[PDB]
Amino acid sequence: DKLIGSCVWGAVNYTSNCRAECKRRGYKGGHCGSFANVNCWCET
Repeated sequence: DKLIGSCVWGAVNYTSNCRAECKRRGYKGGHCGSFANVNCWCET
């Protein structure tokens, strides 16, 4: 899994869509999780 940012509103790396953004950047996909869906990890 590749961390590219955070799927939480407020962080200086908020992903518009965790799965979509990661897919665009040549990734299998992406899932939002960690502590209360804060970190966005791209499927890899």
